[PDB]
Amino acid sequence: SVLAERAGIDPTAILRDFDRGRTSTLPDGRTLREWDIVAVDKDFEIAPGIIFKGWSYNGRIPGPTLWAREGDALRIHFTNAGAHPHTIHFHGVHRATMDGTPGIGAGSIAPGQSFTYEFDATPFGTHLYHCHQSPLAPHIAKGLYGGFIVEPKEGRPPADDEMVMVMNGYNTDGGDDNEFYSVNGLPFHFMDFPVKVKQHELVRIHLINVLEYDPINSFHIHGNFFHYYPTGTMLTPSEYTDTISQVQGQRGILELRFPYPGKFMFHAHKTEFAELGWMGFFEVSA
Amino acid sequence: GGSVLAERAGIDPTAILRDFDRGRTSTLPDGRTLREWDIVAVDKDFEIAPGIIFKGWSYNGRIPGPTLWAREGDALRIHFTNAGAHPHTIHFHGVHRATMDGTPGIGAGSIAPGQSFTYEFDATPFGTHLYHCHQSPLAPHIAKGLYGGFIVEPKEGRPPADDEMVMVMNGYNTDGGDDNEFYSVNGLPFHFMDFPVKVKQHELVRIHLINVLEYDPINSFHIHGNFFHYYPTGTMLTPSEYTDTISQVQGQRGILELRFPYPGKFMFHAHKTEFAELGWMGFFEVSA
Amino acid sequence: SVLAERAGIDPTAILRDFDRGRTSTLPDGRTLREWDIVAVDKDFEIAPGIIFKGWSYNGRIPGPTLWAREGDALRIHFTNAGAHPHTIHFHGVHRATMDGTPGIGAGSIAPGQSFTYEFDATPFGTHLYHCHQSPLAPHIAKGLYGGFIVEPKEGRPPADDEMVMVMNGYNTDGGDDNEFYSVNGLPFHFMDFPVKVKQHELVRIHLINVLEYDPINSFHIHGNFFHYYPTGTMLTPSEYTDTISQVQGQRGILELRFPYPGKFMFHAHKTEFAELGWMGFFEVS
Ligand SMILES: [Ca+2]
Ligand SMILES: [Ca+2]
Ligand SMILES: [Ca+2]
Ligand SMILES: [Cu+2]
Ligand SMILES: [Cu+2]
Ligand SMILES: [Cu+2]
Ligand SMILES: [Cu+2]
Ligand SMILES: [Cu+2]
Ligand SMILES: [Cu+2]
Ligand SMILES: [Cu+2]
Ligand SMILES: [Cu+2]
Ligand SMILES: [Cu+2]
Ligand SMILES: [Cu+2]
Ligand SMILES: [Cu+2]
Ligand SMILES: [Cu+2]
Repeated sequence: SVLAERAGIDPTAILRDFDRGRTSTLPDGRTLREWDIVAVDKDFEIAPGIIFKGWSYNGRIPGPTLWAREGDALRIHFTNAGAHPHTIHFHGVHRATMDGTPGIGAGSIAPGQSFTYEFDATPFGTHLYHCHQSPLAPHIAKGLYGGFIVEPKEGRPPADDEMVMVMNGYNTDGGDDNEFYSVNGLPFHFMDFPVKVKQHELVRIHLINVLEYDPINSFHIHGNFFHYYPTGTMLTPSEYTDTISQVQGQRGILELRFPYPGKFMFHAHKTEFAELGWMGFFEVSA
Repeated sequence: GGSVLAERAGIDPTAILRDFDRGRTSTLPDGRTLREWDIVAVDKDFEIAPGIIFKGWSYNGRIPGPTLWAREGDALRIHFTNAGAHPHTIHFHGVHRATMDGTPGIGAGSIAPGQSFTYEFDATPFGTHLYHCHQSPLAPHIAKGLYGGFIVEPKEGRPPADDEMVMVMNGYNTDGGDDNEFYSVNGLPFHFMDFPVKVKQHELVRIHLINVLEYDPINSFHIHGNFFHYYPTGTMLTPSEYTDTISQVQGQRGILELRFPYPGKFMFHAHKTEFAELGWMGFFEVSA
Repeated sequence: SVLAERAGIDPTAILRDFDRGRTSTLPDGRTLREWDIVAVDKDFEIAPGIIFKGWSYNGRIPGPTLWAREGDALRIHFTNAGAHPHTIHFHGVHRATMDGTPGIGAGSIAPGQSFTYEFDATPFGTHLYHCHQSPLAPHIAKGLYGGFIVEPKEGRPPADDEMVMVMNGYNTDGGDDNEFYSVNGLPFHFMDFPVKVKQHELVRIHLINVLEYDPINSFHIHGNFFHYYPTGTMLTPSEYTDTISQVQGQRGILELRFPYPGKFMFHAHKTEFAELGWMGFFEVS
């Protein structure tokens, strides 16, 4: 409901903003993908008159949605511009020194320091990254997370509209509870700016749960059913449903085709979360 | 004194367990079945625990509401009348047009006290579904009792069960706040302790299990001495799991299938102990 | 973490201790497999200076990890040597009188009394047992639970390192909430004594959630992915992932091969649980 320009976050933009990095060919034939990611302390107006003191990768919450193809060599040049030490811990296969865990290898990246995370894009699937500095709750909850999607080498069946949805919460008044919730950064954004999709088109959603404090989050779409692929790691779906649940760190792919035009609500099927920001609409054009 | 007797409580969970409402049917030009129900939202008091009177909002004067049953592809009409003091809707889990979704602000939206609306859609997809009110504030409109099961039988592929039943897991918020004071399957705390679910040894038992529990983020289901195949949302013909314990957040539901190998009493309850001890526990009684 | 000798629990030993019990051959040719289990009250130092008044099976939390082959005839000879009535309720197929439920058959086993639970090892999978005396919460939460592993009749492809991990909590104080969390008995144990595994070898973990009060637990491993088999009841995996959730009573098998040497953290992806004890390392050689 806070306008994107004022809030500092544009959830509509984030929805389809896949950062494929800058590519080059290695002397082995493989593709190299590179990103720069800077941790920066930044204020965000998440609700009318509510300023959230965030810790963010590249000045946005959620952080960049990284995209790679299975097998690619990856380099993430991380610079910490925050007042606190941070890391980037990737969900994916990598060496212990590349794990973003304090005490192992480079460990905590102090303010003003840099480090290059190197690993291969494996396994294929829908993953994520987040800070792993202790105390671990604030370092994730303050905004340090983003999507990491690895497309299978041979590719997936082609989608007409591919998007990313990161579910989070905002702890504004301290304690161990959330005051607001959102998809892609702003409470109620998609109520005022519905997700625009076309009738019958294959929609593919990478749904990632980063919600802290609360043990489980959920996702429901009105009038519609989707195939769900847990972690996006298998090519056949595990469920066909209208409601799925994810604990923190769980994620997957949903695929559907909207059979009818109009507005269809989507939201957490936990009522408390929906009424505090985690609700929106799809607007399906004929 | 035990669980509150059905006659006194105003809900009969045992009857609900096996009451699949097939509606009234007629044949369309095209060969398809037209299946119709009348559903009325009514404010009603229910004695859920001895001396504890829950002021419910109910469809057709029962909590859970009618368990609607259809066959895949049927044309459906639900003739809704709001006889309550507050605006209400019916939002179905199933495929339907936006104007038929029961969401305030979309199409007809909120149904005012005294007013009526016919929800129309096809019975699709096959599976185990549900319906509930979608009026804001969301929590009390579901938690006060406005929900029921909606079962769509596949046209092809599901072996006949010897005993088919429905179990709706809920909670009762009696004193305000964001917490439940009692829990039930099919309406009354501890009913199936006093009136165990009667099944036959070796017979195929098929349960449609639906979670509507508000406030608490997750519910579960465990059966003593037994294992079941579980079909999430009942939308697939092959089971996802073979287990004795499953979990569901609100809005999740599925089919359990089992055959009880031994006669006797077998407890079933939430494997969340708090819920079990506050009414979500019962027995199966397996006859030889 | 508290050292194992002081604590009265050794999580490293528990990790690989599969109790196959005592076996004999029935006239049928079938295996009869038997265990003795005693409920005893015992104090455990779970955190520096924090003494937990436990109710334990055979003086350990978690209790013995029972192992059997599918189809075995089983007998568990139970004696209650505690101050409160107790039972053993098994997750597995059995007759109603063998269910360890108060009011059914022998029901509650009073202090000093004994009962032999008899059933077959069926179905194959990863299971558990725990007390079923009311009030239910303290009777599980005070320590009366353990693993029950039934191997399929034709077997599983062999693991290089097979282990059991029971996730729990400790309610040490007033309210019905947990103050500490662990895998296999001791908060943070595997931080100080990492799980030693070899690079590329098949690791099979029987992961069991017995956590009371909190509705759900989770498991995540850094830099690694595992195949997950819910309840261990199927020979094909349901998921390939790095994070899995279980409510109380849920359990499953995880299978993985570590492709790189070094230390890889494992812990609940519920942050509060990890920071209060449910955190460890794998040390890959
Ligand atoms: Ca707060
Ligand atoms: Ca209350
Ligand atoms: Ca406590
Ligand atoms: Cu950080
Ligand atoms: Cu809905
Ligand atoms: Cu993580
Ligand atoms: Cu809704
Ligand atoms: Cu209503
Ligand atoms: Cu049980
Ligand atoms: Cu719903
Ligand atoms: Cu039980
Ligand atoms: Cu006990
Ligand atoms: Cu991780
Ligand atoms: Cu149990
Ligand atoms: Cu971690």
